[PDB]
Amino acid sequence: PVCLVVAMTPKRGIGINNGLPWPHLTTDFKHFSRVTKTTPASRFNAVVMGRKTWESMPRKFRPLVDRLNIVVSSSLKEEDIAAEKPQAEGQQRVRVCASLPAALSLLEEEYKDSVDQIFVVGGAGLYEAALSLGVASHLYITRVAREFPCDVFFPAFPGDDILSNKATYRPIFISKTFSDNGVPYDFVVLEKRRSSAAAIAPVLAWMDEELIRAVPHVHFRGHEEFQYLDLIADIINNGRTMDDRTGVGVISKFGCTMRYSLDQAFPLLTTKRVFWKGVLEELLWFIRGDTNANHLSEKGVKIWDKNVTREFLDSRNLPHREVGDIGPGYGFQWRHFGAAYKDMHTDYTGQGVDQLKNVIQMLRTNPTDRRMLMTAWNPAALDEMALPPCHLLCQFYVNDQKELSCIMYQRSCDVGLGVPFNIASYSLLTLMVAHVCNLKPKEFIHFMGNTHVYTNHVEALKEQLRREPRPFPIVNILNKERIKEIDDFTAEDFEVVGYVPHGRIQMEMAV
Amino acid sequence: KPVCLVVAMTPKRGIGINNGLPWPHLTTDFKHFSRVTKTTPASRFNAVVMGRKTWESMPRKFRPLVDRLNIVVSSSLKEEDIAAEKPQAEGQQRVRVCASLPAALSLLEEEYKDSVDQIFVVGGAGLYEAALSLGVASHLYITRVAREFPCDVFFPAFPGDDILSNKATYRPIFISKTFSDNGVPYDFVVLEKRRSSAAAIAPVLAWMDELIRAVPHVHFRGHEEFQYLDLIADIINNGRTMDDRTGVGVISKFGCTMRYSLDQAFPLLTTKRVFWKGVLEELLWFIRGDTNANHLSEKGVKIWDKNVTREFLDSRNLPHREVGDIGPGYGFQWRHFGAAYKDMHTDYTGQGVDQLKNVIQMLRTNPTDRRMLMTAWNPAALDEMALPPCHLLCQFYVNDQKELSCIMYQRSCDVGLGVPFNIASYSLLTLMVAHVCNLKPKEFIHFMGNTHVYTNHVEALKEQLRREPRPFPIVNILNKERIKEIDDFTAEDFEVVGYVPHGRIQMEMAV
Ligand SMILES: NC(=O)C1=CN([C@@H]2O[C@H](COP(=O)(O)OP(=O)(O)OC[C@H]3O[C@@H](n4cnc5c(N)ncnc54)[C@H](OP(=O)(O)O)[C@@H]3O)[C@@H](O)[C@H]2O)C=CC1
Ligand SMILES: NC(=O)C1=CN([C@@H]2O[C@H](COP(=O)(O)OP(=O)(O)OC[C@H]3O[C@@H](n4cnc5c(N)ncnc54)[C@H](OP(=O)(O)O)[C@@H]3O)[C@@H](O)[C@H]2O)C=CC1
Ligand SMILES: C#CCN(Cc1ccc2[nH]c(N)nc(=O)c2c1)c1ccc(C(=O)N[C@@H](CCC(=O)O)C(=O)O)cc1
Ligand SMILES: C#CCN(Cc1ccc2[nH]c(N)nc(=O)c2c1)c1ccc(C(=O)N[C@@H](CCC(=O)O)C(=O)O)cc1
Ligand SMILES: O=c1ccn([C@H]2C[C@H](O)[C@@H](COP(=O)(O)O)O2)c(=O)[nH]1
Ligand SMILES: O=c1ccn([C@H]2C[C@H](O)[C@@H](COP(=O)(O)O)O2)c(=O)[nH]1
Ligand SMILES: CCc1nc(N)nc(N)c1-c1ccc(Cl)cc1
Ligand SMILES: CCc1nc(N)nc(N)c1-c1ccc(Cl)cc1
Repeated sequence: PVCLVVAMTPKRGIGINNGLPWPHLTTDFKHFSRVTKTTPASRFNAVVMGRKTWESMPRKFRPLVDRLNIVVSSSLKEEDIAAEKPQAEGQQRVRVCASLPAALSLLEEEYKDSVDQIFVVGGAGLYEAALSLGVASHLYITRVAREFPCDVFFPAFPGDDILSNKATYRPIFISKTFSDNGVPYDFVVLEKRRSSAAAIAPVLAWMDEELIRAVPHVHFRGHEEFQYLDLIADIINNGRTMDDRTGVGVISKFGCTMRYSLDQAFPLLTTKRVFWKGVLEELLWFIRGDTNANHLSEKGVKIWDKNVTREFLDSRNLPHREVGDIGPGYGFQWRHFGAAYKDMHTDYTGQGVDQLKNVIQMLRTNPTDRRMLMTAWNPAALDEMALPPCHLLCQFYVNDQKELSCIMYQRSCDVGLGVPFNIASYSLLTLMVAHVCNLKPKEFIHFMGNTHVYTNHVEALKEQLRREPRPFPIVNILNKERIKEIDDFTAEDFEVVGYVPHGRIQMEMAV
Repeated sequence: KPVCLVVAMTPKRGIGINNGLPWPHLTTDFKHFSRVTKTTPASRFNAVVMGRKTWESMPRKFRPLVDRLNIVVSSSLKEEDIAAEKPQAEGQQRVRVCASLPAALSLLEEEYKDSVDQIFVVGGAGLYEAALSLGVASHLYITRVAREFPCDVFFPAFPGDDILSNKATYRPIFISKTFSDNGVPYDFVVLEKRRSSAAAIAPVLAWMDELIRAVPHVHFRGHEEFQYLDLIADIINNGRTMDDRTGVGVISKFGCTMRYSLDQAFPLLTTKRVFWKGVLEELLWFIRGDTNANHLSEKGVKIWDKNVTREFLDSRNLPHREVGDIGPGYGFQWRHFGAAYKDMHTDYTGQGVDQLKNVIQMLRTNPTDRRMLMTAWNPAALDEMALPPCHLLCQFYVNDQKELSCIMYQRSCDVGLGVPFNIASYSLLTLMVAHVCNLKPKEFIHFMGNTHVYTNHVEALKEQLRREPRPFPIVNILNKERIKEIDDFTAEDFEVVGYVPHGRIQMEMAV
């Protein structure tokens, strides 16, 4: 019973020029060391590596301390390694075998009392052999989210859908996303499948007195996307069927919550492709205080079009509004709160309260202040808007370490469509604010009021819950030196790195 | 050998009056009793031991207790007196009579070994007194009836009866959430006499894996107050030390959530005495749109006085404000959002947005609407206020069963002083609205931004965490027929029932 341990690109790449394809990944190395070393006294673990993998290792690190090193080789000899460096006291000598079956034979013959676990450590020669013999019970795979130039690859395997889009290996463990040197990655483990409380017990039994799961097989759910996935499952299982303004049936819950880290990776949901071009353009649109939807529409972002049509503006009793005008919508209240609205063509400079500017100035001068808020909800202007703001409020917070966190409150949440878009939107805002204020992005916290999935999304979401999430990508602000104020950001100042989502799922917008 | 006591008790230890139960029927308690006394893992049954009067107080259709060996402690009653009282049913045990409790336990050893599993002392005072004297009681199943009733028979005094009211040991290991039947709140406690299937995943868990706890011995933490208590412990252990507007030190966290049920009982925190007169008078003050703090101060509610002094108004750069004038604060924005403020003496009827009326009218006509929000945050009027609103937004929600839920977002939360007050303040509003909209109150959900404990509260809070909570009280709206609109409520239309909190703890307000 052997296990495989690997770091791997989305296209199964593992090595180039007898070396690692990516810059150093410190956390992955700490992970490798820990898994391969840890034992419950009398026993040590066995690491089996190929010749080239042995050679790729720096001479300082080889042999891997506290582990029985085994090199599969025809050309190298046991003395070549013995003469490479003097053997340190209290360590087992490196054994060389012709093949992997021979390497396992040696473990049975000589070492059956000494070793607890066996690890195949690389490279492509040993992984392929181990997969051929079917001796692999588990696969410890570090999923490098970025693609790098490679000449050596891990062989394709039934269940390699965890890496990219296309006896079996099913994920049983998925971690949160880490990143080092601008390279996002996470850790998965795949399994070969094919009277202390006795007094309390009867009281609990009477009390309890009375279906849909996300990726049920995955037992450790470290990935932060599971929040969203369990949140879907939760509303489908425990929500209530309600009527709606849209006329479409809704299954709803009230007062749900999610929070996402921004220090390592970006919470751009991987279980379905997120229209990032849309989130970026809408946020930049918001920041300008622009209320003209045709500016978004001309850029290929048609997210507001169905709610600024002649027919919708008239159902909203605003026949004087031009097609496209969202009225005093989100952006207008951010930059000109309480200002008298005319149309989308009017210059509103200096008018109203510039909430965004006040939030930033307070962050840069007095970050312990507890009044760092930005609201889009204006009861006086609600009837003039094409649609009342969903995401209506956000608060900022700075800790000891100059780390910035953002809460956002949403009155109404379309889980299937709007939420993944809203997560990414305010998470992006946090990065942008964090940079302009000289702060580290830490956390985005999502507070939700009426949390609902539309009936016509249910089947499509059930499909989405069979999908095990991929590592979160990294969003980089480019041209950091040029950007000094929040208005300095443009569409091209952003780069989404290592985003490998599952395919797009069609979900109609409830008009 | 060891026995378990099962009781339903008044705060003053009362268990009975006129050879009967002091309170109206509590179905859930009667269920609890039935299940704990009956449940067994085949061949065995449990034994219930009672006094002569406890047997007599019991209805005839219920005695003997089915599927349980009944033992009566008596000197006058004989075994044939009971047998002639009712024909023994097939399968059931014959009721035994013993001259004492030690004689009862001796019979359980002599004739009923291999027959009985668990022994339960079931009353009354005579038997409870003896079982505590002998020291054979390993566990006490106590149903804490929060309401005081006329009683002539009492449960004996015991070390650790501090769980009932204010003043070898019996410490709580289980505290449930508050239930209520027939307007009588109660909960359940259990005391204790003290004086490679998944293992191939654990190594990766090991390296990813990592001081103050409230009532740590209590293992089952059903009581919803534990939310508040664990939130205190969480801030102290994991929070970050920041500076603050007031100058007083602060330990803080960001993005905290609590929720409290409103259907059974009221979340008026029991682990310290909450100034309820203050929560009621301030809320009615809000409802009136009153900005004059002297109207609260005349009634003995001085919660606002330290922020309306000549000194604080001037430090806010408001020299023209009369002493008491909070400016356009919560009350004002609720009933007159956007209205141009003059002073506290001006009549603003018909001016600005009446958010409260809009919320109620929407609830009564279109409850599936997702825009039922009320906000106090008005960035245009913030500088004119004496203090920017802490609790700045609340949203309402109605479901299938005409049940009302309410979320309140609070930008800044003084956990020691303000939080308990705010929980009661909006939970009371939810009651008030629910009645006026013909809806059942369901849940209050607390969303918290900058959640902090002041450094001069830390010692007093550590003391508070040693206290286990008491059952929640019921808040009754009196004169229901008279009250039809939200403005109809008065200070006299409310009744707190069964409130038994711990002693007040002095906590200075950071000015
Ligand atoms: N990211 C990751 O997880 C890891 C990546 N790597 C990378 O992979 C590369 C090294 O792997 P790779 O190039 O495949 O070389 P290997 O480590 O597979 O070793 C190849 C040599 O070992 C012997 N050998 C290997 N497999 C067998 C077999 N089944 N039977 C008999 N002999 C065998 C052969 O010797 P002979 O020719 O004499 O028969 C062969 O020349 C490096 O670039 C390294 O950086 C390495 C480890 C982990
Ligand atoms: N809420 C609750 O948890 C419960 C409440 N109750 C209430 O309490 C009342 C009954 O309690 P209480 O008034 O104390 O009466 P008890 O049930 O304790 O019975 C008293 C009688 O039982 C016999 N007895 C009891 N203890 C002993 C002893 N140690 N040695 C010898 N004989 C004993 C004696 O009967 P004799 O004179 O025949 O020898 C005595 O007169 C009722 O009103 C009932 O409603 C009862 C049970 C549970
Ligand atoms: C939230 C938000 C911003 N908005 C604004 C907006 C306006 C009204 C709404 N109305 C309703 N009922 N649901 C919404 O999600 C919604 C969203 C969006 C609007 C549409 C799409 C959309 O058509 N779907 C995208 C998929 C993006 C994704 O997967 O998240 C598409 O492919 O076109 C996205 C965002
Ligand atoms: C929140 C709120 C309303 N308010 C208004 C108010 C105004 C400014 C504040 N400022 C700060 N820093 N903390 C607060 O809690 C606070 C509260 C209150 C103010 C004081 C007390 C108070 O002195 N404590 C009560 C005990 C009440 C309790 O048990 O919680 C007392 O007995 O005096 C209560 C409520
Ligand atoms: O950023 C947004 C904007 C809109 N919506 C969805 C949620 C609501 O279902 C709908 C707005 O309709 P009302 O909540 O106004 O009924 O749009 C979002 O989820 N996110
Ligand atoms: O209803 C209230 C009023 C005040 N505070 C507390 C929280 C803050 O610690 C303090 C106000 O300080 P700033 O947030 O304004 O700095 O008062 C509350 O918790 N609830
Ligand atoms: C530390 C990188 C690493 N990460 C993972 N997840 N698996 C591995 N097998 C390795 C590895 C690294 C160097 C060598 Cl020489 C062999 C294997
Ligand atoms: C069901 C009320 C009840 N609740 C609790 N928690 N304990 C009890 N011992 C009883 C009880 C009730 C009736 C009799 Cl006759 C004896 C005991």
